[PDB]
Amino acid sequence: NANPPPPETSNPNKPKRQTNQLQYLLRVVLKTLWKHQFAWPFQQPVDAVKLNLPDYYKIIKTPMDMGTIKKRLENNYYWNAQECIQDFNTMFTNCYIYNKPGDDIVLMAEALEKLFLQKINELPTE
Ligand SMILES: COC(=O)c1cc2c(cc1CS(C)(=O)=O)-c1cn(C)c(=O)c3[nH]cc(c13)CN2c1ncc(F)cc1F
Repeated sequence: NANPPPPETSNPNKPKRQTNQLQYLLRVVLKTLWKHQFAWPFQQPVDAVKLNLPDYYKIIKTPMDMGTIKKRLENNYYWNAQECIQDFNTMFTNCYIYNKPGDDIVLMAEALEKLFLQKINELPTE
């Protein structure tokens, strides 16, 4: 009934590294998706209490959102770029799982995903 705590975003027990792919994911991918007209429902964890969706966290057990991804990138939480790409994919699929196909929120997620895929097809080498 209450919201769960947000996903973990910082872990000092994991080694950290800076790569051109991780820099691209924050400076280009996250920054461009954040400013998209349909980004607003995906910038923070789904607040099931404020939105009156009592079954959201009964259905969605692996929540993910762009605010959490931004924090993970800033905190060097990811070692590999694919970990970050899987978080974006988890965010889109959570929307497709919870909501009815053809719903406006699903159309918004589909548009963000299309832009995300355009950015991932241009990921820099190594
Ligand atoms: C202040 O922003 C909002 O009011 C808000 C509305 C909103 C969602 C998220 C937010 C952000 S939050 C921090 O409150 O969780 C939202 C997000 N996601 C990912 C979902 O799967 C949803 N299913 C139904 C809603 C959402 C309600 N709804 C929504 N429903 C239909 C839409 F077309 C667009 C939407 F944003």
